[PDB]
Amino acid sequence: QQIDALRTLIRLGSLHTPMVVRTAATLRLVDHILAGARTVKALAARTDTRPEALLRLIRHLVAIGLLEEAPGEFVPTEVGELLADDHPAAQRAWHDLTQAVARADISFTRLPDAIRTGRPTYESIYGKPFYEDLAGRPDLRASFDSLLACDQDVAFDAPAAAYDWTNVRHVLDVGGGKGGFAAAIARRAPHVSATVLEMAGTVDTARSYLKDEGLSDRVDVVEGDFFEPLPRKADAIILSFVLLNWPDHDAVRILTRCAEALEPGGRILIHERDDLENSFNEQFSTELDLRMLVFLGGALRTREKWDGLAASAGLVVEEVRQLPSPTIPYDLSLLVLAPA
Amino acid sequence: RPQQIDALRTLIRLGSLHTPMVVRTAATLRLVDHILAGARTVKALAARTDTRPEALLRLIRHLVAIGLLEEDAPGEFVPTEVGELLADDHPAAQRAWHDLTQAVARADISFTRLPDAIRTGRPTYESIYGKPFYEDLAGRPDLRASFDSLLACDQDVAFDAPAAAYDWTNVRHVLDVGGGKGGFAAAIARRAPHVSATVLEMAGTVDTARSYLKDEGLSDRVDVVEGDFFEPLPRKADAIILSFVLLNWPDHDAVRILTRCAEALEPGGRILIHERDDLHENSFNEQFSTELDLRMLVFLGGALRTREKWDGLAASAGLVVEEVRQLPSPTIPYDLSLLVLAPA
Ligand SMILES: CC[C@@]1(O)C[C@H](O[C@H]2C[C@H](N(C)C)[C@H](O)[C@H](C)O2)c2c(cc3c(c2O)C(=O)c2c(O)cccc2C3=O)[C@H]1C(=O)OC
Ligand SMILES: CC[C@@]1(O)C[C@H](O[C@H]2C[C@H](N(C)C)[C@H](O)[C@H](C)O2)c2c(cc3c(c2O)C(=O)c2c(O)cccc2C3=O)[C@H]1C(=O)OC
Ligand SMILES: Nc1ncnc2c1ncn2[C@@H]1O[C@H](CSCC[C@H](N)C(=O)O)[C@@H](O)[C@H]1O
Ligand SMILES: Nc1ncnc2c1ncn2[C@@H]1O[C@H](CSCC[C@H](N)C(=O)O)[C@@H](O)[C@H]1O
Repeated sequence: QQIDALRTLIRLGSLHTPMVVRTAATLRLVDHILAGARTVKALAARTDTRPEALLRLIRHLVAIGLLEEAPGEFVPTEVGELLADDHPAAQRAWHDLTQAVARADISFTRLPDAIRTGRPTYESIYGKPFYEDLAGRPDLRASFDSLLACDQDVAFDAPAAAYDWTNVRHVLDVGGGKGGFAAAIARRAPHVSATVLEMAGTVDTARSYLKDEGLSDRVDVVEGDFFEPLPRKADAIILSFVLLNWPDHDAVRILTRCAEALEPGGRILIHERDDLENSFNEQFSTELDLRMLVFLGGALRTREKWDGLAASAGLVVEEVRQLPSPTIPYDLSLLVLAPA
Repeated sequence: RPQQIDALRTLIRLGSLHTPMVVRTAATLRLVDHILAGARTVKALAARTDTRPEALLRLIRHLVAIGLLEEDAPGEFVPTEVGELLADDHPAAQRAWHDLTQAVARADISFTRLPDAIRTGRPTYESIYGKPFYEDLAGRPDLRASFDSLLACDQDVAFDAPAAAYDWTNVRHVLDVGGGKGGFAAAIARRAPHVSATVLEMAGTVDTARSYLKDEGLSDRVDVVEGDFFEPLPRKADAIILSFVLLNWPDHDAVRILTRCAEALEPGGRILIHERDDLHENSFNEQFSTELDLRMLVFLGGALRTREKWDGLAASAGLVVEEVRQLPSPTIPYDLSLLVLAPA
């Protein structure tokens, strides 16, 4: 039993395996193989790497079962195929060290400082805090928006169906990304108009995305800062995966700006985790919660915490709806908040 | 569609950087030792590790999720069978090997730049810590000492089998080049009372070899010399040992080291290499092999070598591989080998 406990511990503690996975995604190793380069010299050329070092990386990729080896010819496994760039779960991009998230994940190398201080480590590594770093790096800004929106044609169908749009005229989507939630509601409730509030760079991609859905006459995009007064009032105000980016004091500020922008009868809709789930759900949550810590100083929140957050902003949680996810099996929640 | 959820889970697990950093953080904070020393509540534990209670609880939740800790009473956390291996006195020493303040786990941060190493073939350690590996240790006595203690963590038994894998009947003197704390020299000395030995090592390490050999009662049979194995060796020997030295070096340096050794061999002398006669395997052997080979890459620009590579290295130094013995390990289930080289 000790040999077994020992193998398990060494596996769990190993840094080399996820960096090998991320290296392979970054070099688009699987895409090139699927595009014919099954040999070492050809793969090394396409990835622009040394053939002997590439071979040493490939060896571990075989050991963990992402690839398998005719002699000197390698093919992806079923698991390996998920690193193809056109796979629906987009795992290649999520593991790509040149794109925003896997890049930010380096913050985990300073996890002890984060546990010691409760403060994010991203800045100590990259020179500026997360959104400020992206603000100065249009490549990262763009890749971040594409990752979060990787699923946007379907990801917002369930939450949009979980709210009654009958007496809503206007929706404001605060930090709404490329506008996917706004678009989903528009398709569902054609009498509804919307505004998306977003940061520089992102607003241009939102405008394009919405124009390409044919929604340009129904959803506006405004460039702004949701710590400042909101650009207009609305019957529903949406915060989809925004509040987990912020520590309690900032999250209360954001909620306060939303409450002040609400029309009479209006509601604020928080789309996130109502944090609790099973053994596979639990590791998504622990990973996302710790990401928020090291990237941003944010956190996932239980219902008891939402209740306190709501009250501090003069709000109350009116109801909570649990929602299935379509591309990755994870349970999400829509919280509906009303003035207290 | 169950097989697709299956594959997606596997990939996400294999790709995850947070899990090994959480394991390393637990080891560095000595979390499991404090728990075993009485601190089961978060408040108590946060105090002993000098961390913030709410953030520690978030770390602990992943530690429970991956099966390193369990909550037996509310707010009370205890280690599982797997978590117990992080107690500081467990024989495999995995706490220390995962401690981010100690040399190896600290060095493992070099993997965050693995793409550079695959592109260039060069180590990334220096780009991160400002100096190459052995120079960085030369300037940081704390890191030098923890490195030596990691490599020697089972030295009492780690060298018994290689020492018995060679006949000492006609050996008078042994030189152990880069011999660490002297453990190999000591195993041979216990096995063959007629043999005397010299350990050649770097600054800092020589003090702890000297103390270790003294404390084995071997002071009058094994001495220690501070020196550089790229320079002429301090004396001639019948057997010269390179134990986990050559894998730290690229071929051109490995050939220089072997050449210094060949020049210092008495007539009929042999060079003994203790390392891996590497081969592609199926068992869990393969993930130890790949981790070690890739560490040597990103830390040092070194590598594990197959028999064919060993043959080439030896010929370049005017040597030939005469025999290879497979060796059982006593602590970690990983087969090693002893290569015996002679003048070509
Ligand atoms: C892989 C699961 C999930 O996609 C859930 C979750 O992603 C879900 C919902 C997400 N959302 C836009 C609806 C999208 O549909 C995605 C494909 O699936 C999630 C993830 C990751 C992030 C985030 C996630 O929300 C973030 O929000 C996030 C952020 O807001 C700022 C910085 C970084 C991140 C994230 O890294 C993912 C996660 O939990 O990984 C452990
Ligand atoms: C965990 C297995 C092993 O202990 C084998 C291997 O450790 C073996 C042999 C080692 N040796 C002194 C005989 C000792 O008995 C240890 C407990 O078990 C090994 C390990 C690691 C290193 C090294 C290893 O040799 C190094 O040599 C090394 C180095 O020379 C310079 C920098 C770093 C390292 C290492 O990180 C380990 C390894 O392969 O991890 C994947
Ligand atoms: N001060 C600020 N003002 C406006 N938007 C901000 C902001 N700080 C961060 N954001 C935006 O908040 C978003 C969080 S992630 C976007 C989530 C999106 N609602 C979705 O569910 O897909 C990012 O797009 C980021 O650009
Ligand atoms: N130029 C040099 N001269 C002498 N020793 C060196 C050296 N460069 C590295 N070393 C030593 O080589 C060793 C590699 S690890 C030592 C392993 C030890 N022989 C064992 O089997 O446990 C380190 O102790 C390091 O101090």
